[PDB]
Amino acid sequence: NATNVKAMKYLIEHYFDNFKVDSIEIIGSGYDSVAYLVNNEYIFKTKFSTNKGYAKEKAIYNFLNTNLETNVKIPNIEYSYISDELSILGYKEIKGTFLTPEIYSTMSEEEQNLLKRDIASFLRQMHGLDYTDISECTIDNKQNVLEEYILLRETIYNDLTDIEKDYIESFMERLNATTVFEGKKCLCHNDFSCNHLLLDGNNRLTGIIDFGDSGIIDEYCDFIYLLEDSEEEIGTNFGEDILRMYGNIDIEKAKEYQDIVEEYYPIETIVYGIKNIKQEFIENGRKEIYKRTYK
Ligand SMILES: NC[C@@H]1O[C@H](O[C@H]2[C@@H](O)[C@H](O[C@@H]3[C@@H](O)[C@H](N)C[C@H](N)[C@H]3O[C@H]3O[C@H](CN)[C@@H](O)[C@H](O)[C@H]3N)O[C@@H]2CO)[C@H](N)[C@@H](O)[C@@H]1O
Ligand SMILES: Nc1nc2c(ncn2[C@@H]2O[C@H](COP(=O)(O)OP(=O)(O)NP(=O)(O)O)[C@@H](O)[C@H]2O)c(=O)[nH]1
Ligand SMILES: [Mg+2]
Ligand SMILES: [Mg+2]
Repeated sequence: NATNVKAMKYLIEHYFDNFKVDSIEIIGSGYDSVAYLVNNEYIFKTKFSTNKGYAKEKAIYNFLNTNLETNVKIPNIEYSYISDELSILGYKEIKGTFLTPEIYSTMSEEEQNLLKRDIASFLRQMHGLDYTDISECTIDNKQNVLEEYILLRETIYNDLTDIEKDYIESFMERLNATTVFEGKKCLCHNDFSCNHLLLDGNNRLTGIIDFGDSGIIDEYCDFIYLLEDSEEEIGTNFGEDILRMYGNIDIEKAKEYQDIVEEYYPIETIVYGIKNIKQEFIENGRKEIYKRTYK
């Protein structure tokens, strides 16, 4: 804790000429990024060159702060340093409380409705943007999967068990037959889970964070976690109601999209291990396949 902080404090003061760090703590971290709360006021997201990166995420905040009309707050980048080896983004902390299942379950039916409407409204407004000015930020999930499958075949596929091969081939057979990638494309948050949603003191949606995976992609993408059944998310009904409020979207296909992405998760986990040379992820993903096969 103590050492990571000193180094990042040094980097921040070094790259941002007249920035003075009076206080700094770790507020979150991914597997290859670390985020810091600085002076109790600024968030600094940092990364040391991975498979990235923060350049796109920055272009997206910039695009959205220009074009979104909404009361919902999102990061607004005041500081950035972007290089092959290091990336830093700084912005003012959005104040509020993160949505969780526990909190949601204490809200009145009406409070829940208003939150749902708030979310549907935000997504409607974002998905409706003319994305010409950010048109290079496209993402083809189907193609990505096909490329990832090829990487598997080039690396470890022949060393997998039959059970693991059957799981993978069965998924690919499903990927080939589905129609859920042939629909509307638009700008999506693309990691729209409740740990990125902030509430104000009335339990209304006040902010949204981490547009780091955002891009022009299937409209169905932004409902993947809203429809998820798990300890981390609220539940399938929450996503269903939001889809109804959002309107003009095939709910059964959104679910199919979500179900396919869930099926893919162990393979994605394996592929991450291969790409980043981390055996731990290769083994986790393979083990998850056995757990899914025996449910
Ligand atoms: N940090 C990875 C970033 O997000 C995605 O990957 C993540 C995504 O697939 C999946 O993680 C997603 C998050 O993401 C999302 N924001 C919350 C959601 N509950 C979680 O869900 C996943 O993990 C849950 C528990 N743990 C499981 O219960 C759930 O079944 C599973 N789909 O697993 C990956 C790591 O958890 C992108 N594919 C990747 O390109 C990008 O770099
Ligand atoms: N309250 C608050 N927390 C924030 C804000 N910005 C980031 N965070 C916190 O910092 C954590 C990490 O920020 P996030 O953008 O999700 O980055 P990440 O997923 O960890 N990194 P990456 O997007 O590169 O995979 C979030 O879970 C949340 O705790 C903000 O504006 N307000
Ligand atoms: Mg995040
Ligand atoms: Mg992120």
